Amino acid sequence: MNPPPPETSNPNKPKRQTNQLQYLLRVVLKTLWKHQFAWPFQQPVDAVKLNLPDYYKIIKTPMDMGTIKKRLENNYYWNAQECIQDFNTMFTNCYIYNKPGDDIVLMAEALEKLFLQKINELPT
Ligand SMILES: Nc1cc(-n2ccnc2)c2ccc(Br)c(O)c2n1
Repeated sequence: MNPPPPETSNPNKPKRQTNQLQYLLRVVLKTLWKHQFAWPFQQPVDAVKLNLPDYYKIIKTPMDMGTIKKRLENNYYWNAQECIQDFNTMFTNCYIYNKPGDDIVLMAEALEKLFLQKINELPT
């Protein structure tokens, strides 16, 4: 089966709204979300549907833009670096499970370059 998805709320984790975190939701995520290659990354990997039964044997810290989106909307993060780390976990998972040249990797490679472009400059 699929594992439980990552948490999107945690009452005992301190929350914070920063200008940078508002920007990561309004501009960075919500623009990557519209990319033609974004769809595989908008929800946790459904290893059952995709017939990838070894996915969660290999990936032990799953992450996806659907989870990141809910975390941003729920003010789950303390700072932008926490959210950026989640993006990097998602890309890294993709490169770990898959191989250079795979369709999914070409998609992640493209999103990651766009992600890096958008976060090169954050609001102050
Ligand atoms: N082999 C695959 C297939 C994926 N996919 C393809 C279509 N919908 C999901 C996929 C998605 C996100 C991440 Br992150 C991955 O590592 C993935 N790996």
